[PDB]
Amino acid sequence: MISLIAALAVDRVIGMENAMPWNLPADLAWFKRNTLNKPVIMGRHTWESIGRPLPGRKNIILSSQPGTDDRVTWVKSVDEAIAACGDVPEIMVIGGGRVYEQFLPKAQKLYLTHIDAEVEGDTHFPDYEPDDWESVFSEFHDADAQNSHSYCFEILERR
Ligand SMILES: NC(=O)c1ccc[n+]([C@@H]2O[C@H](COP(=O)([O-])OP(=O)(O)OC[C@H]3O[C@@H](n4cnc5c(N)ncnc54)[C@H](OP(=O)(O)O)[C@@H]3O)[C@@H](O)[C@H]2O)c1
Ligand SMILES: Nc1nc(=O)c2nc(CNc3ccc(C(=O)N[C@@H](CCC(=O)O)C(=O)O)cc3)cnc2[nH]1
Ligand SMILES: [Mn+2]
Ligand SMILES: [Mn+2]
Repeated sequence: MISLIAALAVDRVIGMENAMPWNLPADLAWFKRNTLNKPVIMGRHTWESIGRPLPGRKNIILSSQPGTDDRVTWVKSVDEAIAACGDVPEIMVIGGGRVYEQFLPKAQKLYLTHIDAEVEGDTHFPDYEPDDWESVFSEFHDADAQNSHSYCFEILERR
């Protein structure tokens, strides 16, 4: 089973200049909660952005080129990335925009944070079809001294 996890600002912006232009500790904690002890698939730019392995997860990087760090696994296709996960209950696809586009059609589940922030972007989450997803969990948080925006954690299942 393949899931996508992402945080989306207004207009589905997910990134700018190979970074995420917000700072929400509670959302990173949610990300860690939902990915720990699961393989995480990411594109090379997202690998470069994160800048180091995500511990406690098998990190699988997509690139057409040979790999450049044996602390993670490198693969050259969607099919190869899936296979490299092995027999696991749930594969987490952790972006970025290009990778989300390719895994969206296979995904059974989306873990989306909706962040109340307007930000310029150069990368978006896919413009997916709302009707085809059932919201099964939704949890809103107001901003606080640690988190400058309000945000909502949503889980969607493919209908
Ligand atoms: N807000 C969020 O939840 C979130 C999550 C993740 C990332 N981001 C942000 O998104 C941005 C990065 O996204 P992006 O769309 O620019 O890049 P990306 O999807 O992370 O990486 C794209 C790259 O992955 C490789 N790739 C992808 N599909 C492949 C395939 N089928 N076969 C082989 N290689 C493949 C290619 O590497 P090669 O060029 O080496 O072939 C490609 O150029 C950053 O701003 C980042 O901070 C945000
Ligand atoms: N909901 C969500 N939020 C994100 O920030 C997010 N980020 C990515 C990709 N980028 C990143 C960037 C940093 C870390 C990170 O440093 N996480 C650590 C620390 C977690 C924490 O501080 O609580 C981790 O161990 O997961 C993870 C993913 C993909 N999906 C997401 N999904
Ligand atoms: Mn805001
Ligand atoms: Mn919804």
